Amino acid sequence: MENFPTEYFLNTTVRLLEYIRYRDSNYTREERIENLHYAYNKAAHHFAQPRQQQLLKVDPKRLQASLQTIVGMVVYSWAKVSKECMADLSIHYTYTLVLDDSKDDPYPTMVNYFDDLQAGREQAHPWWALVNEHFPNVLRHFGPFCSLNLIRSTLDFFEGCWIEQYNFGGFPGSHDYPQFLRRMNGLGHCVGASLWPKEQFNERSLFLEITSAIAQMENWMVWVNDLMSFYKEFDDERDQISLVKNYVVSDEISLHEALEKLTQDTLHSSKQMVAVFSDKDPQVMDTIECFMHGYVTWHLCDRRYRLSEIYEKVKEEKTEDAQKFCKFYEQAANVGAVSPSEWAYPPVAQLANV
Amino acid sequence: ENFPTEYFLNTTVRLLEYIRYRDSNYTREERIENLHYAYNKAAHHFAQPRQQQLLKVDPKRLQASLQTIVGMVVYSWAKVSKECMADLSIHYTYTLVLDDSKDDPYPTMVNYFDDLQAGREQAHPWWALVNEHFPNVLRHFGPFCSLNLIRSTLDFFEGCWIEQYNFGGFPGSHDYPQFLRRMNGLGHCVGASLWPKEQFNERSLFLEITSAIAQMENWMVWVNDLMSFYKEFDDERDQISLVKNYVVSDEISLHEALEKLTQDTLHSSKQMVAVFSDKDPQVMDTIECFMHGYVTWHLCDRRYRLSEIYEKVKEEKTEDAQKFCKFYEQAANVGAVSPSEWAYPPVAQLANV
Ligand SMILES: [Mg+2]
Ligand SMILES: [Mg+2]
Ligand SMILES: [Mg+2]
Repeated sequence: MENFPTEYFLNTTVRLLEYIRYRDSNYTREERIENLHYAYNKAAHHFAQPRQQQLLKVDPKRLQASLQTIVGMVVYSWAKVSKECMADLSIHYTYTLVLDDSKDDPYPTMVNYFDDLQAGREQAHPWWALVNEHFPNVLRHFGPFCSLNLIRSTLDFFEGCWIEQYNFGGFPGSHDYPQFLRRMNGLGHCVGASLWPKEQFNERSLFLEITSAIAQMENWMVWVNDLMSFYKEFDDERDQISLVKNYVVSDEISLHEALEKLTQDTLHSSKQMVAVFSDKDPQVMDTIECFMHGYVTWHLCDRRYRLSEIYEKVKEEKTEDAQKFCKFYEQAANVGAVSPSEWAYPPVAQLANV
Repeated sequence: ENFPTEYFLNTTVRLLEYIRYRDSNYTREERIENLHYAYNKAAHHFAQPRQQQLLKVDPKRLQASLQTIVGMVVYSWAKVSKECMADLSIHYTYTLVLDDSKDDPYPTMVNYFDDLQAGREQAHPWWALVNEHFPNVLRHFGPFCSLNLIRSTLDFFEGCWIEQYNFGGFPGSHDYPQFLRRMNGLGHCVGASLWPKEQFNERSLFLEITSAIAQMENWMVWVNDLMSFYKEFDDERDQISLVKNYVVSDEISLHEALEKLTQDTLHSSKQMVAVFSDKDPQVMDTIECFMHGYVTWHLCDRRYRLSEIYEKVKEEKTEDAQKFCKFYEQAANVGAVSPSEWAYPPVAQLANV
């Protein structure tokens, strides 16, 4: 496995896109830009505040980059939620993304977690201090059940980052470890339940569909990301513990086999995703369908994933896949390719300095 | 419907035989010592007026649950201190009192986070009691393990909420069954509560502890799904079970579901030993003891009425009814203990006083 399985990749991707029913939609480039800037502007103002500036140890250049990656992700996948919602979620998911920048052992700051929590004293760990303080702005858009899911998944996430600080791919033969870990820092339930604002949905009325959405969406969302970010992560010696890389270490199988395990779960996930929801409430299947499409557009458009390289390579090849891929790609670009100068400004730093 | 008394025998035999069920840790004297210590502390706790007032539970059931839990803890957390067994017994008794309950959480969970962040007592009486008591359990652990207990308990509360809808998942929702089982499984709570900071160093054994939690989560729940593949059947409140949901969600026969479970269970057991054998001795010990005690407890405890089986095939000359009874015996040798020896006085009696 010296070269990238380009062939195999293009195929799986095209399949994924077909299974999910990837296709044109109602978001218009004008609307995308409207939201991108709204969400970005609110967040940027937030992170530019002195208190946030002070407690969130992050290289500005990176905070800037992360915020933009997150706004884009939210605005493109949470298509049916309100602008405020996109903004508030953008702030939350930007906090979670930023946490992977800390080597700082949580232990000492997590020693009085529960006692402080129960007492109502600000957490020792600055991340929690900021996140928990801001949480209400996200939580207000949801009902009690969904809120609990966001709260849990975020706590889960904090631990997942803790575990990852050990750059540990699992003991050989620890088959349960890889997914255990992936699920932990996957924020699956956060994503899954944040898709159902109480302004547009009734938690109690759609409890079974929402729950089922969360349950299924958790895996789809994470595996689609593991697959998409598999091209950028291929020749990157820095990223040592990914789901695929851990399957290799824990299950004791080849990278190809692991990559195989992933695609099968991903494709199967996609199939059942559509199967279960097609005939369900229209408004639900819509949010679901839009999340998947936007989530894939976002992966395809954001440079972070360097997929444009996969495109420029097979750009001409006359294979069904290669052509099926290139078509889909252009699809995304027509609505997903947007210069940051159109929405992401001014820079967070600039707002912070003022 | 008809209970797979035949199939039930089958699987049970396979596992018991593979994992090699053999509880030889602990002496009956020691078991009774702990049983009564744990029971006594808990019983005094639940008998308190405040607990008596906020925890809506039929006394007869609270009494039964407490005993089921003390036994579970004392028999599986063999290497933890007496206090630890007790405090854990109180925590897991709170969770059990919930596990078999009815009451929409929604209204009381409406200000969960705001109250939490403010430090105001939760609206839901269960949280009000549990969160108040939590420190007694959490003191026995380090920060990492504590986080795992806190998370898994929160997860559990949601799991019970979901179960109140008696929903086995939409047909074709393959991910739903395990999603749910994991939620109300308390896997991480169990898994991390096995490593008291008095006997272990969270930082020194982080990788082993984490791996233990990761693997133990599934073993623990699947072993219970298999063992209780009897008392949860006909039962109404336990209608939506992992196996029963596999049937509804994966659209397969009860046999296929049951077959799937054993495959996971056996494979889990396999890798459990594989990964840990050559690891720190003290770790493999806690792990090995939990598994054995956890199985001893299942064969012996009432709640799982596996008795109405030793005596329903104590005549059937099959090998499934003679492999089942070969163990069911071997177990009650050290695990069969009359409650009159440890569980007294009754919680109610302590409460009335
Ligand atoms: Mg349960
Ligand atoms: Mg069960
Ligand atoms: Mg139960």
